[PDB]
Amino acid sequence: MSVRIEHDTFGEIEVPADKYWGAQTERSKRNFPVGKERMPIEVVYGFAQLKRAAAIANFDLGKLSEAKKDAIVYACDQILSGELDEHFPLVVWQTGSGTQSNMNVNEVVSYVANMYLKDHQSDESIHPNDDVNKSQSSNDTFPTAMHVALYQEVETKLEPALKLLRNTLKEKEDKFDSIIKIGRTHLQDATPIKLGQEISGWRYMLDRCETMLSESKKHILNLAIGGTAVGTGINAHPEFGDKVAHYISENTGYPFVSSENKFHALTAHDEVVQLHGTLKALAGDLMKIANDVRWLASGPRAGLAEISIPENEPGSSIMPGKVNPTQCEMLTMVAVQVMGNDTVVGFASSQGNFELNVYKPVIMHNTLQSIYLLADGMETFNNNCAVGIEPIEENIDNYLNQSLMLVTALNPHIGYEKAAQIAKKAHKEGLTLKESAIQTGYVTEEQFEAWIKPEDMVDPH
Amino acid sequence: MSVRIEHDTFGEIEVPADKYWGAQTERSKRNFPVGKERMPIEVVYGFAQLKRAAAIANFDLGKLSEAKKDAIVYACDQILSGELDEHFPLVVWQTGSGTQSNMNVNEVVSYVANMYLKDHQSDESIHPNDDVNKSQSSNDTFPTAMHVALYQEVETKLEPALKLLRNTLKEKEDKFDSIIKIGRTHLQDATPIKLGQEISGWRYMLDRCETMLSESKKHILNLAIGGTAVGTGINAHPEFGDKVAHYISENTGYPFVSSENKFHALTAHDEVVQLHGTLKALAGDLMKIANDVRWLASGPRAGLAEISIPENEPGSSIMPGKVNPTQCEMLTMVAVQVMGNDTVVGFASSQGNFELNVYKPVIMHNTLQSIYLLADGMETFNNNCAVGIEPIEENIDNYLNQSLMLVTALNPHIGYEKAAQIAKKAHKEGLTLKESAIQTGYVTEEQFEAWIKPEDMVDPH
Amino acid sequence: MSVRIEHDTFGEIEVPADKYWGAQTERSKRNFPVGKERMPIEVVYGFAQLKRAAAIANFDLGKLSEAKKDAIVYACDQILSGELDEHFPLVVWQTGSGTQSNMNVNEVVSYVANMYLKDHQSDESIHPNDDVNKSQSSNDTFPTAMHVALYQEVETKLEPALKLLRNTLKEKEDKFDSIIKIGRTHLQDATPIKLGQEISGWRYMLDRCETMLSESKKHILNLAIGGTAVGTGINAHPEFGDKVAHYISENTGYPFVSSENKFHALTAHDEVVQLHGTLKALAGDLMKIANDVRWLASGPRAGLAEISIPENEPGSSIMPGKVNPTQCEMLTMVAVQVMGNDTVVGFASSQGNFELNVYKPVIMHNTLQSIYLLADGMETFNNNCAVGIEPIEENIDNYLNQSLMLVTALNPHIGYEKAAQIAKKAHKEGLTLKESAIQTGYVTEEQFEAWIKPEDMVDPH
Amino acid sequence: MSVRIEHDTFGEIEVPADKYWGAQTERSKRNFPVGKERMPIEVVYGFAQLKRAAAIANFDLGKLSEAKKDAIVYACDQILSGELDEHFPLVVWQTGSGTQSNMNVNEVVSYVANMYLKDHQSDESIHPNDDVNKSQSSNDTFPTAMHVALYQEVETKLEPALKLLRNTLKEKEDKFDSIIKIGRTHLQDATPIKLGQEISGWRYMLDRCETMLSESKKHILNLAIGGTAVGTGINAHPEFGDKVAHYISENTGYPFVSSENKFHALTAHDEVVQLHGTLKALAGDLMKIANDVRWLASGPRAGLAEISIPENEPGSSIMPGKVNPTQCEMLTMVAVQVMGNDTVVGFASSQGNFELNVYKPVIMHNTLQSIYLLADGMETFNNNCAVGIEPIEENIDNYLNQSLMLVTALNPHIGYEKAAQIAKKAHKEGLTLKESAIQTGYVTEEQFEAWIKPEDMVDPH
Ligand SMILES: O=C(O)/C=C\C(=O)O
Ligand SMILES: O=C(O)/C=C\C(=O)O
Ligand SMILES: O=C(O)/C=C\C(=O)O
Ligand SMILES: O=C(O)/C=C\C(=O)O
Ligand SMILES: [Cl-]
Ligand SMILES: [Cl-]
Ligand SMILES: [Cl-]
Ligand SMILES: [Cl-]
Repeated sequence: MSVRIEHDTFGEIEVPADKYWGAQTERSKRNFPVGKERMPIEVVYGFAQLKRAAAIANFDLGKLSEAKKDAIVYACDQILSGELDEHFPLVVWQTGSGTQSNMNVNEVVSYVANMYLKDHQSDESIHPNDDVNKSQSSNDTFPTAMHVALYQEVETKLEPALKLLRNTLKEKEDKFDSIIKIGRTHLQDATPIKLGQEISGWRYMLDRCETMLSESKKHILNLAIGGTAVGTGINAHPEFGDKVAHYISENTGYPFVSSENKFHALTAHDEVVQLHGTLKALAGDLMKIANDVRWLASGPRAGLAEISIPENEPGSSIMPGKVNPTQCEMLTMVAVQVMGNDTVVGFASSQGNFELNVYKPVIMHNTLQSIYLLADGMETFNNNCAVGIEPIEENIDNYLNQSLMLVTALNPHIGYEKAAQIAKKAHKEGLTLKESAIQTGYVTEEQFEAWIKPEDMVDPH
Repeated sequence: MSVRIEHDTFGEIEVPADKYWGAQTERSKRNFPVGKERMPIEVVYGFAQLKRAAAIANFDLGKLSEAKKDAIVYACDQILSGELDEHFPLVVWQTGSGTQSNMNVNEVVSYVANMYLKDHQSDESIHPNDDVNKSQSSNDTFPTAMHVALYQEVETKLEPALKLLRNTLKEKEDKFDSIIKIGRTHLQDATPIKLGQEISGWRYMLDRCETMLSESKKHILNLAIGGTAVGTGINAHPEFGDKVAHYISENTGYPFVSSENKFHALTAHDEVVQLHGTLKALAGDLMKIANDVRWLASGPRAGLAEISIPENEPGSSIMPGKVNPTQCEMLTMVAVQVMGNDTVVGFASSQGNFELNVYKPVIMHNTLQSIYLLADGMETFNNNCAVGIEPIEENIDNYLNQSLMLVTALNPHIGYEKAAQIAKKAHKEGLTLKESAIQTGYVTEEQFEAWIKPEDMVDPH
Repeated sequence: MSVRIEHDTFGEIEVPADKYWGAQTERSKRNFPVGKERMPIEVVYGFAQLKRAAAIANFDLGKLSEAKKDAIVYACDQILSGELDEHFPLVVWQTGSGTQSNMNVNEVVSYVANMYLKDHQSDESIHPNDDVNKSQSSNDTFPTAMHVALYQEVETKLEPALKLLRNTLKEKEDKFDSIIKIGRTHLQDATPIKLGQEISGWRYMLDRCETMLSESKKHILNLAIGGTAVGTGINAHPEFGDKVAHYISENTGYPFVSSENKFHALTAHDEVVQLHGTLKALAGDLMKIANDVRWLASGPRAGLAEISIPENEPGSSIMPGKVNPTQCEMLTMVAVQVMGNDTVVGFASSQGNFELNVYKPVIMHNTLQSIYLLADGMETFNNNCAVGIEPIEENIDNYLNQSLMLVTALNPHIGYEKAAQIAKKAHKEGLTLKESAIQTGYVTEEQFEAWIKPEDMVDPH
Repeated sequence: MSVRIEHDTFGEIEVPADKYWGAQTERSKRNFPVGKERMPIEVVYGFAQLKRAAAIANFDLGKLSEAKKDAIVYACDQILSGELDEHFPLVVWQTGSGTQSNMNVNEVVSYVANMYLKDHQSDESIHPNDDVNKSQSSNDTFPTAMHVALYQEVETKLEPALKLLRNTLKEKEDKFDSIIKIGRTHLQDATPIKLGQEISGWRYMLDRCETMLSESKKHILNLAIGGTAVGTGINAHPEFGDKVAHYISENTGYPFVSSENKFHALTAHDEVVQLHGTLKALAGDLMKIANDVRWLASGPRAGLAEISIPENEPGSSIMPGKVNPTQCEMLTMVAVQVMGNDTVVGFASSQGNFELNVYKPVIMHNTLQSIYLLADGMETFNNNCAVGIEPIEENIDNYLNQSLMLVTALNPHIGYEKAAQIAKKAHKEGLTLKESAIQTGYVTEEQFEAWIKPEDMVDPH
């Protein structure tokens, strides 16, 4: 229960003895006791990449000592290895520049760095602002950390999950290509379609979002670092920003660059708005896919029952055949969350004033959440549902054999009028087209098997 | 690191030894590893009120023994006293009916209740479904918990915070009523207005939201309990729902009732959409208020600087006068979050099918978050900013004395043309209206003091 | 091609000879050539009610002669009778205060009024600003016209349409109360439900929205008239605003009042945000209802086919049975429009500054459109679909007789385990519950038709 | 007042004698009397491009006579030359596939084409379905017309207007580069910034949206034509779709292609969702630009007054200096409209079922409107405001001279402590930091004029 006494302009303040933040973080924590949404640790890691790269760049410019640079890099690598997650207690609902989380990283980095210097018997000392935040400002760091973290989240979470689900749907598309079912438009019976063709629509949806995500994610590589307070770059070396972007690229493997216009970099979030547009496009596609799956799996006796899906929750021995599509429900709830998150991001990006947009935490919070919700949603839906999508061939065959929508294939052989009578007769008398077409005398058994081939009704000719 | 082995139809599964949930919660936890948003503990407490009331109602109907009832009630009160929050690990992104969190409560309640029975040397045993979920269904419990939790959140968090901020603005309105400033419309100079009158606009915004919140929160008192699986009430006593609503009311002090139409109660969330409409109304109002405050406090030399706000973060000795309106920024970020949350809720309420809307967790998540973000946001903005709003009379007086918009008060005395000359001359020559009116010879110095009384320009006459 | 030459302080400008607006409307029209959305004529009528009432009120205050008042009233009644719709050409995308449409009404009224005075051989002349806009401002008139027009739109369009559709669903609910179908939750087969009971959920949705609409529409009765430029009421008689509200009430039969806080009245649109919350709630309900109808009508052979709906478009004689639910598609398209309109309104209401919110035209445009889209949508969906909803009892009877979800009723008679065997057997062997129950020897043919009463399975007992 | 009697399956129906549509359009018009939003004529022109190309392609395949092809092509070019706009009376709120507008084009084209054949003494006759709609379906035509119309609207309206406003802002950026003002962050005074630098942020926002619009508009070039009813291409030649896209490209000059996946092409609108994501990004950017402009223009005496904007509406001679930023208000209202439109589009794209998304009209309506509102908004704001943005140098110079934020440039010379004393003294005693620096004895006036150079404070060094 012990504490450490820190100091600032307002006086003495207790910090928990086992926590590495300083007086700024503790007063900021107390001054914004709002909500339940901690500032995402992913942006903290983005700050650590930035502070790591800044230490090296400042060293290169002869502005930071070797020992200090080594100690800051070490402390930054402590954060990035996930050893210090509990030393970042600030909420999303802080100041709109994200300054307090910037100084939270400055203080923790400095605390761990000074421990390094002492263990190595150094006379030097790290200070949060003069050293860890050197050449930086409260205003160009959080947008840099945000873009670093958002791009990494796309690369490490969203891309592999999109590819996982897409490859499964592609495989189902190829395996079920020979299965002919009855299409539905307006929810009404339509002409035949291969089950694999229907699945191919879901699959190409994911290909389209992948193409579009590659376009929009590229603009997130543009970093604000180097604009300092108002975008002019005052109090920074003319090479500092490019150097930092270079070292973040080195450490992450992603081709970050310093923005061509730092005034845009502080005042705009149109690049994140565009990215979130891709996320909403994917969300809507995933909702449509998930709805098709659960409708196709509906039943067992009063629904469509064209496919089965895996049962992951225990059912009832007295209710055999009931499988709730619970993975579809998760994915569609994720989908509507992304759509609401899209509202926030689009609004917040419009609300900038002069030299800075101060809505950056809420933008980071919503965009990141949309990324990992789509990522985890697709991965889980893939593993726990999509890989287990199987046709129920008996029900699909019955739909094909019982359908009246095949009758148009009789038109080249007996004419529009004779086919119409057959379709009307089958409708009124509850017959199949085969039963009707033979009882009218217009088509024989051999002719009907020769003239009506559903495998010739799912392609242009 | 010890574990307890539980079992279901899928086999044996390890539960952490110090955790009170059963095989269903543990399998559900593993099957939905999605996102970072745990199902809100507030809705767990709503479930605890429900399970508590249902134990008493079932006891009244002769369906539950006294010992089982007392043990379930005790277990529910353990949950409601905050002793068991760690035993509810499931995320928002689960089944769309919230079944899994229902069974999480059934298991934890059953676990604690059986401990009670054994500590009292009872031969009876509690079972999660047969006892804790007796007369209930997977489908009518979560909407009941949701409405219980949302209404309580309005009563305990949103209402007191709204009244706190509103009372403060009312006090500033009365204190600054005698302070005459220059209105602005289109951001252009306009006729005088009392500073208290401008604040009265903010205050009445909060009064209006309170009136509208009293109307919309009343519909959240309608509970689904008693409709069971599809709304028909099968497998429940005809009095069960009404008895449960009665006991929840007894235990909470809020006048809950069983819904007049259980089919609506399972399939619709229009009552929550209306409530969230009020929350969005408040959010937009608070954003406007917060923008007025930070614009009035802008400066110290290149802004409007009509007011001072308290400084909570440490400033700079080399930058005196700079106070960032950081509480305004927090409150506007909360405001735009609520607007996005409103998008989710409105969408999700439209997506029901047949006998059940299965978007309930995400609706609960967003609406609850909107309630406590507005509550915490208003409370903190009140304490850390609003109570410290003070006028800067020198700056306000200069705006009034330098304004050309007072010239219209000369019209009844010297005429429109005579006043127009004075206003045009003052604009061209950089004079005050007083200086211009004397150098034209149209008004004396004594007449100008008698004819231009700003305190007569802020009321109808 | 004839023109009339008007003039202002910019010079001479041609007005079409057959058009009654003046130089300012002509200049405003040329300065905002934006989009395709004319400022809605309904808000012009709101202005006409306002100018009419203002003329009488000013006459009562001894500020306007009787002949001028009579001529202005006449001109306003010309507008309200729909004789002058072509004299209002300005778009929504004008100034944010609606000033240009205010002066459009001032000029047309003045033009028609001077024709009246000349036709009655009067020597006086009406002026748009000095007479038609007397005691008013650019800023308090448009919000007044907006609230007048929106409330009337609720009364004359939305309320009759909501009652028409609600009464139809109520009638279907009563007629189809004896029809027992199979419920669906998560799209999976569930226990029985009366068709009327399922419809009763749609019906009660509309009752709920009617209750909530009566609450939110009441706040639209609060008018801004009397606040003038900034809310202080300067240049208006202290009784003017209340008198105007009184006479608008007299002429419309709606109980309008002058707002308690004119500063709120100019700067806030939270009352309209709340109203739009009701509209979005109704829109989401209508989407759910419309989706239920088209899914229930899906088929003829590969869907659910529980109901028929009227066919309004000619189909093909070669495709008998295909009826596209085109009215459902119209209603859901209207529904999503209302949800996007809700976004605009909530955003725009947050964006006010100081003494005036200047987003009033776009708020009017979106809110009015939502009202008449829901009104026309409900009316047409009622007339062209809802009234023709009919059950297909053969398909409904088959669902009920083929369902395994009735097996629960066997439990009190033979036990859980025997009933489970019957349900398992019926599932494996493709049997009905009756066929399975008699082949196991557990239930008699007479016992089955005595123990399984679906009419006893749709109520609590 | 004369009528022509047409007929269909339901009987005889009157079409106005001067209108060229047939019985199906007249019946569809009566059956959807919903709203006030006519189906945009732009999508009618997209249909005309499609019917033109389809006539040629069908002729190339030997499915259509030369004379029929020439007559259909002629009728289509009559539509595209704007001669027939009044013959398309159907509203947006029709069926969700757009079938009725498809048939509206089929009937008008057929009517005009038969007039051509009879004028050329031809015995052949055009039929709306068998000829004008040959090889097409109700379902793949409207998405083709939508993409054709949307892409053209981007090319002909949005792109030229974006470039106009951007080129203007670039010109102001270059002219005002030598003007040094005071930056604002959080609305608080900050370090200096060139006026041109601040404008460069606006300009680069438009560059960014141009880059992102080039990426997203490309996906709108993928057309559904060839998928026919369900995407399988049945009842169409395997080359038909590609031929149509080729001839639309020939006639428009835009590189349209037939979609790689027709099933996606009918069921998805993620390509339009992404495009509308760009439009919302631009809208948000334009709102920020417009707000900076009206805040910078605020005044004349109680605002910021750093710039002047042109006055387009006549003002009052008794209120000189009053210029309402009315073009800024227009542009921000357009901006929030685009944001609400984005909600509709994102929702509607998620709501497809199986082989067809039937939300296509509402998607077309909102996306087109967003395009032309931004286009007309940018063009008009450019012509009527942006081109006339001029600095008010005396006010900008006074901000720079009066600012305390320049003091940091004294640190390299006198140190942090002595500079802090100067800034503190200047703040307390209402001095310029020049007056304070000389009164402390720390800096000579020759030193101050040499050490403090704002032109060196707006770049890295
Ligand atoms: O962002 C901050 O808190 C520090 C300085 C400023 O940008 O005003
Ligand atoms: O959800 C459940 O666990 C059980 C039944 C149902 O709601 O279908
Ligand atoms: O809007 C007007 O026409 C006049 C004054 C103002 O409201 O700024
Ligand atoms: O819209 C039609 O032409 C009818 C059916 C379909 O093609 O889906
Ligand atoms: Cl009071
Ligand atoms: Cl009732
Ligand atoms: Cl009051
Ligand atoms: Cl250039």
